[PDB]
Amino acid sequence: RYEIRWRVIEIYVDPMQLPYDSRWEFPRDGLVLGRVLGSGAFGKVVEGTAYGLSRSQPVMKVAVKMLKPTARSSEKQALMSELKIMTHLGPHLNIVNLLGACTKSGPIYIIIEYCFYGDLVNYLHKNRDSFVKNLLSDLTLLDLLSFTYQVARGMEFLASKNCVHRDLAARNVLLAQGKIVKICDFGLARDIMHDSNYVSKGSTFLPVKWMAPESIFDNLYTTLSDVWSYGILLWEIFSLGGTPYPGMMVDSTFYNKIKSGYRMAKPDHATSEVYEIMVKCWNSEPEKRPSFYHLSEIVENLLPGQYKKSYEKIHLDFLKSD
Repeated sequence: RYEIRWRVIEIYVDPMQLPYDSRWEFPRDGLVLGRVLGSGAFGKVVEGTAYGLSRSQPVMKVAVKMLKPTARSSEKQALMSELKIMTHLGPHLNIVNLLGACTKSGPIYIIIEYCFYGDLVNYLHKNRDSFVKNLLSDLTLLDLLSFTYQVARGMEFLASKNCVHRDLAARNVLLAQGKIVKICDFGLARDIMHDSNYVSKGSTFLPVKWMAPESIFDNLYTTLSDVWSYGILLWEIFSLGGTPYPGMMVDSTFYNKIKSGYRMAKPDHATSEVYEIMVKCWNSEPEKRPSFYHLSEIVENLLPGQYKKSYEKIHLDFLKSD
């Protein structure tokens, strides 16, 4: 069934034992549902308009997560668990934030931030052929570095909450208005049983091409394994939406080849400094990989100083907005 891939370290936190703060409860007729943004095997994410959800934005475009009407009660529980995890984590500029929920009398709706530009993969495919003050407003290398920095800041936030993503990839990174990057788990809009990014391993389907060796062979997921996935994500960005390990099929050969030390070559549009970051993220020893805090420091030094000021002004607006 559908279940968010995110996990919080307590031994993992059991989301069914977490409380649901009813302050998030939003009346159902305050929500008007629109077209689908992504439809998967267990549910979908649709556009919506929320009335009175924000005092500063009395009429606000949102996104809404929901299951199929045939959802079993155990699938309903999984959606509540994701809802509880999001309230437990709290908000940050660079994650798809929870805004409210409809959990009384009927299907569970999770109301989340609407991201105008969609996922990063489709955004890169849209602007591949076209490849300072307008970086964070409505491609160039600076755009790619802006994406690189904001993902690091978003993952630094998740890491600071002892949260492991476990499916970090460009398909799970959305772009909102102002070119603000927002990490999420968009698995509800996918069918991992019929998606070439997910490979049958054991009794499930896993994003093997994005997974660190310790996650593949030892089922160990840590923030440092997210850093490996972050390096693969950077390959996606600077290849302008390319598929990792192009031409190679995931089989027993692939696992041992990566374990033996094979790594992707530099993407054509990556700088030498950007590729060195990816190489660091792909260290076989997880403790040699840089933390997301250090990654944010490294990438920030690759961007113009005025970008950092523009970022924090947007960040400030986010924190002051209610």
